[PDB]
Amino acid sequence: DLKLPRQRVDLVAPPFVHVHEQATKQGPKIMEFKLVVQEKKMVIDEKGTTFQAMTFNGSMPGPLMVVHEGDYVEVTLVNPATNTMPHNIDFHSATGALGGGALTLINPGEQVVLRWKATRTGVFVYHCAPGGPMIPWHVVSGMNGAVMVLPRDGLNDGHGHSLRYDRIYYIGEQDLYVPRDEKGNFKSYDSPGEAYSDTEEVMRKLTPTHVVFNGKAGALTGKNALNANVGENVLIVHSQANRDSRPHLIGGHGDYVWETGKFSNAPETGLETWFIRGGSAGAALYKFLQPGIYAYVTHNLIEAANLGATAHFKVEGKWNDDLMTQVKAPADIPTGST
Amino acid sequence: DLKLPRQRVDLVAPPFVHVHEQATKQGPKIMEFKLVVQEKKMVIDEKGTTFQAMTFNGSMPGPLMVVHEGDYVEVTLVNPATNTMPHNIDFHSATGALGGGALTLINPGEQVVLRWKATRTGVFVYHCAPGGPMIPWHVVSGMNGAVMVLPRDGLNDGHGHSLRYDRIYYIGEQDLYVPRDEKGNFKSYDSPGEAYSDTEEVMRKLTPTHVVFNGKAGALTGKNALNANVGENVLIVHSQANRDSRPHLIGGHGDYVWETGKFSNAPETGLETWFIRGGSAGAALYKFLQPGIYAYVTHNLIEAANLGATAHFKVEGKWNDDLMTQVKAPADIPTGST
Amino acid sequence: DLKLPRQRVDLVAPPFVHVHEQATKQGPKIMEFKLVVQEKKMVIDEKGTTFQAMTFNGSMPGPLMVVHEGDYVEVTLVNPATNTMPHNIDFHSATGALGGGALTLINPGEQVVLRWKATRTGVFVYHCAPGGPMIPWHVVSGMNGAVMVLPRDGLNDGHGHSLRYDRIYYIGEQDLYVPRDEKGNFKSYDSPGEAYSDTEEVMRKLTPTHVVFNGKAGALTGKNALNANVGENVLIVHSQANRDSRPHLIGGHGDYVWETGKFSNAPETGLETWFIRGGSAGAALYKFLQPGIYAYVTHNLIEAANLGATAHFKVEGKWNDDLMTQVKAPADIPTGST
Ligand SMILES: OC[C@H]1O[C@@](CO)(O[C@H]2O[C@H](CO)[C@@H](O)[C@H](O)[C@H]2O)[C@@H](O)[C@@H]1O
Ligand SMILES: OC[C@H]1O[C@@](CO)(O[C@H]2O[C@H](CO)[C@@H](O)[C@H](O)[C@H]2O)[C@@H](O)[C@@H]1O
Ligand SMILES: OC[C@H]1O[C@@](CO)(O[C@H]2O[C@H](CO)[C@@H](O)[C@H](O)[C@H]2O)[C@@H](O)[C@@H]1O
Ligand SMILES: OC[C@H]1O[C@@](CO)(O[C@H]2O[C@H](CO)[C@@H](O)[C@H](O)[C@H]2O)[C@@H](O)[C@@H]1O
Ligand SMILES: OC[C@H]1O[C@@](CO)(O[C@H]2O[C@H](CO)[C@@H](O)[C@H](O)[C@H]2O)[C@@H](O)[C@@H]1O
Ligand SMILES: OC[C@H]1O[C@@](CO)(O[C@H]2O[C@H](CO)[C@@H](O)[C@H](O)[C@H]2O)[C@@H](O)[C@@H]1O
Ligand SMILES: OC[C@H]1O[C@@](CO)(O[C@H]2O[C@H](CO)[C@@H](O)[C@H](O)[C@H]2O)[C@@H](O)[C@@H]1O
Ligand SMILES: OC[C@H]1O[C@@](CO)(O[C@H]2O[C@H](CO)[C@@H](O)[C@H](O)[C@H]2O)[C@@H](O)[C@@H]1O
Ligand SMILES: OC[C@H]1O[C@@](CO)(O[C@H]2O[C@H](CO)[C@@H](O)[C@H](O)[C@H]2O)[C@@H](O)[C@@H]1O
Ligand SMILES: OC[C@H]1O[C@@](CO)(O[C@H]2O[C@H](CO)[C@@H](O)[C@H](O)[C@H]2O)[C@@H](O)[C@@H]1O
Ligand SMILES: OC[C@H]1O[C@@](CO)(O[C@H]2O[C@H](CO)[C@@H](O)[C@H](O)[C@H]2O)[C@@H](O)[C@@H]1O
Ligand SMILES: OC[C@H]1O[C@@](CO)(O[C@H]2O[C@H](CO)[C@@H](O)[C@H](O)[C@H]2O)[C@@H](O)[C@@H]1O
Ligand SMILES: O=N[O-]
Ligand SMILES: O=N[O-]
Ligand SMILES: O=N[O-]
Ligand SMILES: O=N[O-]
Ligand SMILES: O=N[O-]
Ligand SMILES: O=N[O-]
Ligand SMILES: [Cu+2]
Ligand SMILES: [Cu+2]
Ligand SMILES: [Cu+2]
Ligand SMILES: [Cu+2]
Ligand SMILES: [Cu+2]
Ligand SMILES: [Cu+2]
Repeated sequence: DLKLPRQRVDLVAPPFVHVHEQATKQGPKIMEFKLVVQEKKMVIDEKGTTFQAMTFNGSMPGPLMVVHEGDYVEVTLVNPATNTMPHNIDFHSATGALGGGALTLINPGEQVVLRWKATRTGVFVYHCAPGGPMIPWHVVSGMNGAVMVLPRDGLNDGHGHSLRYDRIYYIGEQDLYVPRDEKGNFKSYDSPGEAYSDTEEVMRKLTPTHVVFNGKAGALTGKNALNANVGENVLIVHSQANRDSRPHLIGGHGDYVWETGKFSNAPETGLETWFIRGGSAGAALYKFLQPGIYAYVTHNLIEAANLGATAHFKVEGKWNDDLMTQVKAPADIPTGST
Repeated sequence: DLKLPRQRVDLVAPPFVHVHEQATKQGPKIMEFKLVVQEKKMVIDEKGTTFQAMTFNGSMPGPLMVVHEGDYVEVTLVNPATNTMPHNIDFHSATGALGGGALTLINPGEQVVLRWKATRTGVFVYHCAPGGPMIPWHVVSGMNGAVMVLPRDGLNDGHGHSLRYDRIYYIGEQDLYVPRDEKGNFKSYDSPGEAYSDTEEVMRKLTPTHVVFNGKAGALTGKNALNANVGENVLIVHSQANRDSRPHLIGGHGDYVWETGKFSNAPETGLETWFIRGGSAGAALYKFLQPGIYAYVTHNLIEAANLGATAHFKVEGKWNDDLMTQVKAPADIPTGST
Repeated sequence: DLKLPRQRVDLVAPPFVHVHEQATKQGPKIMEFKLVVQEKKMVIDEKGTTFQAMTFNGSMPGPLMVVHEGDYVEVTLVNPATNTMPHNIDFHSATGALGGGALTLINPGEQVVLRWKATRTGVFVYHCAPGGPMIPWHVVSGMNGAVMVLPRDGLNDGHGHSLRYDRIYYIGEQDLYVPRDEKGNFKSYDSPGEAYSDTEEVMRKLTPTHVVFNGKAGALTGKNALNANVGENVLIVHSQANRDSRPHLIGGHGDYVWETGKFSNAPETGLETWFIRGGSAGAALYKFLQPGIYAYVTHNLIEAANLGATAHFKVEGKWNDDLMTQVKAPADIPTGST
């Protein structure tokens, strides 16, 4: 019945994004994606703490899917027989059937195929939602990602000017609720099911033990810092499926920010810190003006520095002393100071 | 002195709203409302937990009052002699005297009459505020509601087009702080006064034990699901007098959202999740496009599924397979899969 | 090299602000400021609780710095030898080198001079950020303030009309994490270093023990209430370097609010409650219409009334009975009531 060209997309692991066009003159297509659920123990912090994760495609977050307004998105969701739990998928981008969750519940050993029309532009969360208390548990166990639905003319500033990014990164932020023993040490389990009761008790007190980008403390620091160059316009897509976040690029700004994440609304300009509502994605464009290290954080600095929520950008280029300069290096306070 | 026609309004219990006009050619009126304080033990969760509530008109939230810009609102607040505490009322819609709280403190056995001019359009919180620590306690005990002040021309999209709703619902969200004994069981008390000291200790740690719509977990699910039909534009007014919330309609969107709740500002379009600041009301319009069950949640999914904060809509109509379809029902994974 | 006139500014303690022009016909200048770090024990609540604070210029918050777009800001940061820790400064208004933190780390007995160009309009946080876990600790110990970068034409309403304030106040909100002993009493220490380990444990649970304006519970109440007059337009700058806040003027509104704090964006109009993202500053203009006491709060009322986060305005003038009136004072409920 639906007689449109089909295009298969190969997803890539965050924080990278699969190849796509911004502006397009192609007409609507059926864009075909595959997501495979993987339950596995994962390391989440720099001390080696593990937890029983549940993921789309083996990553936290799940991969970013990119389509254009008016495309149809045909998703095959696979739940391999090595998994222990039923899973499904809910797209905040989609209309009807609890975002697709009501049509995608699959037991281990099954797959399902859902199609949804991309009628709404923006970045949106997708997440597992099997029913009842399983909804938060699967989400906070890692089963969430995002999809971006671009206008066919690409982004704009809300005032009739096109905006084009040179690079895009997807930062998925995850709140984790890891059980502790009586002495405060994190507990380990042999399966997600075995971890559930203790995990739910932590969840109920609404205070995460970890808040991480790309699935673990330090994931996007060191050798996995995000690269850019002076003069490049970088789009940073940020999602949080369960809990608020307040992104901030230390030493930079958000030149154009869609904090609610929807491109039918004009972006705000020149922000210091923006706000991602739990259960949403947002996006910020920034043109780098200075080289060096930048930290990208949630600006609850306790979370950023002590719970895991810091990424780095490493930016190549020449320093601009007009924008900022050290006039006088650290020196002893003059004795003739009052 | 104030020589305007008077109109008595009969309030109704949430989530319904008293009859009113959207656009009106009537001139300003004195709109007369009565609120009666009721202290009573109420069931707040599906396991039968009770707590010592304090309410306007016997409901959590208090009823939605609806007037138009330039009306005067004359409120009789009654504190029956069966109550134990003084009470008052503060309208975030009103100008002066702490929103009216400074002019409305009444002991049991007393009533008071306040008039305020509706100079500011939007949805606004009202709440009790007797003074000092009694302010949070009365609010988190249930003494809060909302008022909507419509433009006389009804709603608009901020771009010169009228917006009209077919149905309106008022969802009041309440954070509750129920004491526990040493084993974790909820405690019961014979009066609000007896509950206070233990309740304040819970309040101080800023983590609710329950987060509910319309006064209890499950209030707006099952047989009390909210009704709508495909094609209807539904206005959902959401308030939270004390704590942030992040509303989301699962399987839908916010077509037009005033998250800060004030109709002098253009709405945002096509949101997935919006944000109600503690101490405010907001509103979202959505035109249903698909039949079925929708869950309306705060998108902290722990709160939604585990603390009580889920409502349902039941939407009648015909399914649109263009917007979404199950291409292939759950099936075994092909053996020839890699 | 940089051949512009230099102007020395003398800062004043919050909530007041140093003298400045709104609109200016002056060209760009090098605006010279000095900040001196002071570590000291400070009283933070009405029961006399102390804590080991770290401050810019002896105050929490640090002073508000005011410049215009295109000015250069040359800041001398001094760390006296009586201090125990290294300190630095990061300006969210500045571009590069982690906002200046990477160029300003000074040991006790040293000073440093940083210059940054004010290319972005708005109110912005500045804070200490020495590295790693020291970042949140220094911030939540008091080392944060704000800077305002005005357009050279002053404020506007986003619709081509100038806005001018008669008075400005800077409200810095601080979340504090004071250790308790086994019985719940707050602990005291002889130095910041000695307090660190216990303080970090509190910080990790993300629940403050105190939330205060201008450095202590009750700071801006009583004889230190903020003054205004009916008819005056008052700008209230609000910052929070670490944690969200939801400001509300009880009995008033935000006539024009920049909740994200950046003057390149049009303000929202007629708000009840607004939202300051942790790691940002915002600003609200209000024209007082009624005399009397107003409370300015974060509208988590537990925080406001029980954790310290209430300020007062005392407004002189004549009451307007058109806006609000007590029609009938408290009286016994008529016996002939049903
Ligand atoms: O012996 C505990 C010690 O070993 C580490 C190794 O990096 O991790 C082990 O214990 C953790 C806490 O139970 C587990 O999460 C992990 O699975 C296990 O290898 C340290 O983290 C831990 O302190
Ligand atoms: O708005 C994007 C997209 O949403 C649809 C529904 O699929 O329209 C919705 O939003 C419109 C514009 O705000 C409303 O007028 C409409 O009533 C509502 O369903 C699409 O038609 C539109 O392209
Ligand atoms: O956090 C409480 C308490 O637990 C201990 C071990 O007894 O440390 C645990 O908690 C730390 C904070 O989350 C982690 O850094 C560490 O991995 C974990 O074992 C104590 O060191 C701490 O006081
Ligand atoms: O890119 C940052 C990196 O560049 C160096 C020189 O290679 O210094 C530049 O950046 C500094 C600010 O971070 C400037 O103060 C300096 O003048 C400029 O040359 C490195 O020192 C720095 O890490
Ligand atoms: O015996 C405790 C058991 O009875 C229930 C009945 O539904 O409720 C009682 O105890 C609760 C906890 O103290 C009270 O809140 C309630 O008022 C009382 O009827 C169960 O909830 C409870 O577990
Ligand atoms: O704005 C709605 C309503 O507020 C009033 C005061 O009651 O005006 C306020 O807002 C105006 C427009 O933003 C400001 O110009 C004014 O100074 C401020 O008092 C009413 O006059 C107006 O209808
Ligand atoms: O929550 C702690 C602990 O308390 C128990 C009873 O000892 O359950 C209580 O708490 C549950 C979570 O809020 C409620 O579902 C129940 O109504 C309440 O009695 C334990 O079951 C739980 O481990
Ligand atoms: O309204 C939802 C309700 O309708 C039924 C048929 O009565 O199925 C419709 O809705 C489904 C999605 O929820 C579609 O997949 C189906 O094709 C459509 O007919 C019920 O199965 C469903 O609960
Ligand atoms: O004896 C404790 C008692 O004295 C007070 C005096 O106002 O403060 C003392 O103890 C506090 C808690 O340790 C300290 O923070 C403070 O430095 C010290 O003077 C009371 O607050 C306290 O309850
Ligand atoms: O926007 C204020 C200020 O920022 C600068 C950079 O210092 O420009 C940024 O914002 C512009 C307008 O949004 C973008 O076009 C530009 O690419 C970005 O660097 C200044 O040029 C401008 O005055
Ligand atoms: O808060 C727990 C518990 O501690 C006590 C003293 O044992 O009070 C402390 O905590 C109160 C709340 O923060 C403070 O008002 C007071 O300054 C502090 O000593 C108990 O009174 C309270 O139950
Ligand atoms: O400014 C508030 C202050 O003024 C007084 C009279 O001096 O009363 C005025 O304000 C009241 C509302 O707060 C009005 O009801 C009254 O009519 C008006 O004269 C004081 O009573 C009040 O504290
Ligand atoms: O599908 N839930 O475990
Ligand atoms: O300025 N960053 O924390
Ligand atoms: O009026 N307060 O309990
Ligand atoms: O998509 N709702 O959780
Ligand atoms: O400089 N840090 O303690
Ligand atoms: O209306 N103020 O809490
Ligand atoms: Cu799942
Ligand atoms: Cu969702
Ligand atoms: Cu009350
Ligand atoms: Cu209020
Ligand atoms: Cu410092
Ligand atoms: Cu910062």
